[PDB]
Amino acid sequence: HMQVQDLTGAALDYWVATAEGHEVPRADASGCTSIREPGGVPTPFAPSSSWADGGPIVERLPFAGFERDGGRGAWRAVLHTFNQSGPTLLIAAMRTLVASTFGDDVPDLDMA
Amino acid sequence: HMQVQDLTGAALDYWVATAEGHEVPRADASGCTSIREPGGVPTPFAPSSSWADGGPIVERLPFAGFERDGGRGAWRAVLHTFNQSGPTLLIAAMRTLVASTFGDDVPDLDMA
Repeated sequence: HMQVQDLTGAALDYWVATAEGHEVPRADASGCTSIREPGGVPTPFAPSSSWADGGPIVERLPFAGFERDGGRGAWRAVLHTFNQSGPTLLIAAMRTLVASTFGDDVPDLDMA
Repeated sequence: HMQVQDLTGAALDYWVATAEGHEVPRADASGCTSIREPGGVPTPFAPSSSWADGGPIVERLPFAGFERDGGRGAWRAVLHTFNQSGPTLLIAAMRTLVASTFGDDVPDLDMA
């Protein structure tokens, strides 16, 4: 198993694709790819680092709050109330998402 | 004058370009454009609606918090502590930014 709090990069992206019901998600050293839209094609998916991907999730999912004391350092996301932290807003958000879907731990398949 | 709380779209984008020290910012019905990087060219800038533009600002500026009660409805951003609300996370963030730079009101130049 893998501690969600320690999850990052394409591995975290992969688990967000999974929690989001994406088809054929996979992850590589180069990045995570998935099929978001049924009858689609594999497209890059980096919600933990690309605002274009993580942004819309943050607005859509029931996130209720984000906080970074003194406007500096780590962020801590809250959802509807299931919670986790990270160095970035996206990372904290994504880990919180994954955690509320799969808990503190996540299976360790090879993602390719 | 224009109430910042009522500021939206390319008008809000324009005032974010301004608060951010962008060169030759302007706004049109089609969008806001600016020169972010000295010795640059006019590029679209929609931090209030595009995650790619607003995202990095949110992470960089000293935002200390965001909250949307019950993970639904309006958002309220907090900075370092200068505060305003909006229907989206980006809008709330951007208005908060503009407000701490220029206050509750903003001049009304034609933006082109």
